[PDB]
Amino acid sequence: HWGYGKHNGPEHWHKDFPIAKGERQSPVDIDTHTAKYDPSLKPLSVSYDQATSLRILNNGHSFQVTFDDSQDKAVLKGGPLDGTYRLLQFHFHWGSLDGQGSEHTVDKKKYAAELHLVHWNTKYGDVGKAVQQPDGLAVLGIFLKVGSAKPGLQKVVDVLDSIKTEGKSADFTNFDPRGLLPESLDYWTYPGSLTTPPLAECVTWIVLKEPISVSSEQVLKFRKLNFNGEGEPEELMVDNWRPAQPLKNRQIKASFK
Ligand SMILES: [N]S(=O)(=O)[C]C1234B567B89%10B%11%12%13B85%14B%1158B%12%11%15B%139%12B%1061B%12%112C5%153B%14874
Ligand SMILES: [Zn+2]
Repeated sequence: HWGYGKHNGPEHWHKDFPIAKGERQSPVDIDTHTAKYDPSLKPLSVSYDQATSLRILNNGHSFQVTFDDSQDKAVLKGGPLDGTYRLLQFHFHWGSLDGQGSEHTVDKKKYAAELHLVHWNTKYGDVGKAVQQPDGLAVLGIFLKVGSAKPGLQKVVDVLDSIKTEGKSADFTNFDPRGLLPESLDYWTYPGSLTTPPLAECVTWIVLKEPISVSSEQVLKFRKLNFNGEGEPEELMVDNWRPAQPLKNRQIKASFK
């Protein structure tokens, strides 16, 4: 294999992963006028002070920064969630140009990119078990628009030349993901899925309303990555986003008025 191209992209994924046509697929369009403010939703608790980043990896579909998830060091709680969710990794989706790249949309607006911080529910013990449960994962989604640089992203940007092609990884210690967060933790939430194969319907989505700004130079560096492995014909890693999927009567809830 799956990818993002004509012959292996999102419109093909259902053949290997029939849940692609399921009842709670992601991403979705967030219709801001229809999302209901839910005064019972709690503030989101993001505790990243003790995060331990390990590696940065080009997996042929994105790049990811991986964390030590063997203890409760970087956890998401509160908001719509019951219990504690450990940060495993973050990665991005982005476009070939600034007018596309996000997976979620807001009133049909596409952002230039979308950051996903993937967490798993500690009551299932490991991520592989969590992916088999309807409340197994919590993904914090953050939109990126192009304007001013995000200083906390620069450390990531600057090592991407060392992981150009599928396969490649590098040490990436002491990275603080707090530097990627917007001011506000106001959010929308809904029950959904992974947005890449296996498309498992295991995710509570928490999508922040406030985008972060990144510079054109920062996103340009994303666009120099390659989908291909070294030695294979060069295919820029761009447009690695799944389009919005049918909502199927799910309710999107807002934490804010
Ligand atoms: N856009 S997404 O659904 O967060 C991608 C991932 B992260 B890892 B494993 B974890 B699960 B599979 B692998 B990357 B693909 C799915 B989730
Ligand atoms: Zn993702």
